[PDB]
Amino acid sequence: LAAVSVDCSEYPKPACTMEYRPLCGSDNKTYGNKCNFCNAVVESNGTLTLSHFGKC
Amino acid sequence: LAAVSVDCSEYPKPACTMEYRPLCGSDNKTYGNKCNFCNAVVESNGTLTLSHFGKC
Repeated sequence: LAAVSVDCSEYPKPACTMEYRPLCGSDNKTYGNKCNFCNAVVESNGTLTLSHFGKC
Repeated sequence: LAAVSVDCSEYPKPACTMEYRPLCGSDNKTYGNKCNFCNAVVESNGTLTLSHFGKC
């Protein structure tokens, strides 16, 4: 429909610095920040997606 | 599928200024603007999403 999304295209970033803004993956883990989230979302291939913004 | 989305990643913004562009959350409330929407979308953890662009 409409949605509220994270863009992960220009990830993975080897080096990247990121207040504190966590995410909560499919997996029920709280991803520190977006660079933590979207890299693992590439190194996951499919078995990670965003269950929501914030901590779990 | 395809969708028309709002990116909330680099929220919450403590200070932020935002014409007038409302959103309409899951909850059937009209969120003044995007900074109003995406902060509450973090401080909601999951129980807020976008039902559509515009006022309700």
